[PDB]
Amino acid sequence: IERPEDFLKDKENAIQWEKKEAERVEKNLDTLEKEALELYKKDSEQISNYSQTRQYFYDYQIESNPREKEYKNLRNAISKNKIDKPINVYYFESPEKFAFNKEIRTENQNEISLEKFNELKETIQDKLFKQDGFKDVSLYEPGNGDEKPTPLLIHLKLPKNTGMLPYINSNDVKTLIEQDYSIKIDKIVRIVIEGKQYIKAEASIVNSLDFKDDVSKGDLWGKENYSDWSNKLTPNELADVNDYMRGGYTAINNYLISNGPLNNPNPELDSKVNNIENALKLTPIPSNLIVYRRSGPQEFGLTLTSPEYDFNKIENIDAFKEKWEGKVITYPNFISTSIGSVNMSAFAKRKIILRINIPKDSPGAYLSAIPGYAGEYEVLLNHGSKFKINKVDSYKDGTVTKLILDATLIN
Ligand SMILES: NC(=O)C1=CN([C@@H]2O[C@H](COP(=O)(O)OP(=O)(O)OC[C@H]3O[C@@H](n4cnc5c(N)ncnc54)[C@H](OP(=O)(O)O)[C@@H]3O)[C@@H](O)[C@H]2O)C=CC1
Repeated sequence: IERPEDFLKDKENAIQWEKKEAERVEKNLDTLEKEALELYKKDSEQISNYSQTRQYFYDYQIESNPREKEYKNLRNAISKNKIDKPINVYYFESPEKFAFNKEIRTENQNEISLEKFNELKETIQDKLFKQDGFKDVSLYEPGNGDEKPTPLLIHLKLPKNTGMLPYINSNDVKTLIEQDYSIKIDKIVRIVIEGKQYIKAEASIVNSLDFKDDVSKGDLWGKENYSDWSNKLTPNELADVNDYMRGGYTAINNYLISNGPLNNPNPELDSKVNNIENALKLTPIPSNLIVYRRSGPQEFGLTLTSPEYDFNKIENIDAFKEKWEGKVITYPNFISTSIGSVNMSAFAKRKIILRINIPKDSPGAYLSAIPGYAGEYEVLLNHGSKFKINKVDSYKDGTVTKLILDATLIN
């Protein structure tokens, strides 16, 4: 191995090695992949932005989008070169990315008051932040002369077989990766560059299965882990689960939401909730997995008429963030989610997307593994589940702005 795991401050060696690696990897690229790279160096912004929200449209809108072809080829290009050993990378990020919607400091100021520091630390302490899309990173710590866009510097360790594309831009070398994981900030320290103070954050990666728009693959994973689930259930448990899916969900979830088990107990309904809950514990989720849910306004105390529901006006986004960002919401009812991220008719009008990170071994079941329910790619989560809303983002779907809530199931 002619390479360390981290070049640290050795800019000269990092560049010499990366320039060599760029020439080596270029030999494994197609005409189509090369072209995709050329489009990137021509307009990083557009491609990057597209790579972040691509999977939320209708399957057909994704397939026919002019940029989709570019995305796929550039993505293939990156996967072509999987590193044989771990490596650390560096890149500047905006504090808002981690729900810190205030400035750490200004360019004018050189120091960062302890007040800000501790506030950032408490904000991005122990939370999982999902990262998506293409990103340019550096193989050495930004020093003098280097571009320093923000006061927040991230130091990330990329696992062994992570895709990485080193390439020569104009005269210098750059590195391209595609984020497809969640980040964790293990530690932050104050450092000084060119006489100015910056925050360096030590980050770690946490992997999760996220099928995004590839529902076929998701369904395959679901069938393989839950095709025999029904056989593990007692006759009474299967009966209640079938009852639920067949239409019983209405009475049951209304009973739960109106808090009937304490305000108007119904033994026959309590029995069903119990059996379904037990059914969801027979085969806990086999690994970290991301699921999606398009929520109606009522789930967040709103109505299709509420003025706060119009996210086209930023004041309303700021209001929504102030109320929910960093908070935890509880669902008394069982919550159905999809392993797929794509939009579906009947959900076209919903403007809130709940992107949930479910920990390995959490209760839950892929209901769509039961014949007769193919088309929903449904993962049902247990009633009373709690979700911590880490970060709130937005994107435009046509003329309507929608929100994506990066959340994590906690229990
Ligand atoms: N939602 C999804 O993304 C997915 C839906 N499905 C399937 O779609 C079909 C129906 O879906 P959908 O209508 O979303 O189902 P839900 O049964 O979850 O929604 C019923 C309605 O009740 C409201 N509601 C749900 N949970 C709460 C809560 N905790 N607090 C207050 N109100 C709540 C919503 O109000 P609202 O309209 O008024 O504001 C929603 O319109 C089912 O067969 C389901 O299995 C499958 C996978 C995913």
